Amino acid sequence: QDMSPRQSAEAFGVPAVSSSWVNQDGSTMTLVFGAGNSVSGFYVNNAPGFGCQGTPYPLVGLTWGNFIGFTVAWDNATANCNSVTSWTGFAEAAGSDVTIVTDWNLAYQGSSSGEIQQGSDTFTLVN
Amino acid sequence: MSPRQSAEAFGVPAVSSSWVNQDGSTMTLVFGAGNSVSGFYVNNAPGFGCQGTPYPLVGLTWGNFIGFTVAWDNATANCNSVTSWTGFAEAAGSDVTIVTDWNLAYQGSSSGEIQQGSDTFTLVN
Ligand SMILES: O=C(O)CCCC[C@@H]1SC[C@@H]2NC(=O)N[C@@H]21
Ligand SMILES: O=C(O)CCCC[C@@H]1SC[C@@H]2NC(=O)N[C@@H]21
Repeated sequence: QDMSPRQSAEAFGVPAVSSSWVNQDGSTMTLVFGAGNSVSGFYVNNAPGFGCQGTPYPLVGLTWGNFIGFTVAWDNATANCNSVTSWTGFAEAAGSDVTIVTDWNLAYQGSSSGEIQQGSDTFTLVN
Repeated sequence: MSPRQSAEAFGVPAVSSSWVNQDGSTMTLVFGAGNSVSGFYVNNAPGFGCQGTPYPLVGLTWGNFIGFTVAWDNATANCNSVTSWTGFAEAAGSDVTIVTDWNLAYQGSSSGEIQQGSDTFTLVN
């Protein structure tokens, strides 16, 4: 009874195993549903006031039904920001549209030691 | 890039380690290649579903920072929900602590909802 990649994507609300998304600040990501409830893809940060802008970072997560969680560690061949974000949220479908409402936490280096900042991102499915 | 070096940079001198949070929930973390973490999580927190049965976790680390997710589906119980934790490790002598915040996305009273909280994990060994 392992959910197929296509069954996992359809339970999320999208017709295809891969799907591309944009948030309110214009960051983009692509999500790929796999076996074992897996989520893979990449994330492109375009939000102002943050580093590691404009290049893809690996993303990994899990999904069940219309719920999802995924993490991005901010290191790639181009730039490092010494930080990690996780998003968690839920998809809503309407007509031909899909939205993911998420909250996120971002661990980063504090003064003395680590801190966790928070926020919210809403992603829309790029048709 | 090596699993042991990734584990050591997190603060733990083993690729496989076992942790417990303030509410008795447990997890095993396995550091793999390229920042990967994999393992299992057992929820023993009062006031939640899906208690006492292991769920897969996946995530990533950089240095002493970590993020990971658990989908609340397995052969024993399904809670139709997902949690992600994000936070940082701190190492005091032989003890190591992970300070995290989490979000649990679930089917709420009448629509999806996201509940927030904080877990601190200590190394069991
Ligand atoms: O500045 C950093 O430490 C790394 C980049 C973080 C970008 C954050 S992740 C949450 C939020 N949503 C985005 O689309 N970008 C920011
Ligand atoms: O009730 C559910 O929908 C699934 C179980 C949720 C358990 C949550 S996850 C965050 C918090 N920390 C724990 O150890 N357990 C609860």
